[PDB]
Formats: sequence, C-alpha cells, structure tokens
Amino acid sequence: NITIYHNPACGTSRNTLEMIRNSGTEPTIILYLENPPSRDELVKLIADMGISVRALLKKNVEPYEQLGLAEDKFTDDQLIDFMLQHPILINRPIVVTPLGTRLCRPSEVVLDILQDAQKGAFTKEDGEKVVDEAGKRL
Ligand SMILES: [Cs+]
Ligand SMILES: [Cs+]
Ligand SMILES: [Cs+]
Repeated sequence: NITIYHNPACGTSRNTLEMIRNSGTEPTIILYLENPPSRDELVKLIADMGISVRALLKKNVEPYEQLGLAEDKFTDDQLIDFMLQHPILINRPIVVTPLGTRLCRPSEVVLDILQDAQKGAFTKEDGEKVVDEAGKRL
C-alpha cells in the first residue's frame, strides 16, 4: 500500500518514484499540485513525518515569496492553511508506506520506509549511484 505525493517536474520526486518501483510495487500517485490532501490528511502527514510545519514549506516559489513566509510571523496553522490554499508550498515528494511517512528529500530517504529491498542497483537520473547490485548503500 504505497502513496507518493509527486511532482513529475521535480528530479527528487522522479528519483523517489523510480526507487519505489525498483522495490517492486507501483504506488498510488497523487499529483498534489492539482489534488492536494485535505486539511486533516495534511495535518496527519506532517505528524507522521515527524518534521515541523515550516520544514515542509517549499521555498523559492511565488506564494512563498509574495506572502513573505520567510519571515517568522506565522503560526503552524497559518502555514498549514497557506499550503492547502497554495499546494505548490508543500515540499515534495512525500511518501506513505505501511512502515511510515517521509518527506523524501533527498530521495534515498524513501529506502527507510520501503518494506522490500531494491531489486537491483539504483542510480539517480543524474548518474549518482545510490545502491549497488549487492544492495549496499553507496
Ligand atoms: Cs484530497
Ligand atoms: Cs527498510
Ligand atoms: Cs540533481
């Protein structure tokens, strides 16, 4: 049972999706930019990920800049509601598996919550080796 909140325009998100597949399952794929989680789902993802609300915030995107979110003037719920109203503020990719939930940045973070081992060596799209044929992390 695997879900990934994916942005096909993000290399980290692409590498994460292919590592999931290389573990042998095809995940449910949620295009969060167009289908964001509900407030309740988002609050749960954040809890399960064990990171702060602000840590989930994507910087260098229009609403982050124009709403001034770099400044420490926002409660967590204010930030959560900005994310729901402007889903490009949600950093990516988030992956949910039976083992847990992670913001998979960098992508190989996903190896923590995949239940089955990579079926063979994995190399990121830019050529960075992640695990070898043996299964060892590089
Ligand atoms: Cs939803
Ligand atoms: Cs694991
Ligand atoms: Cs890169």
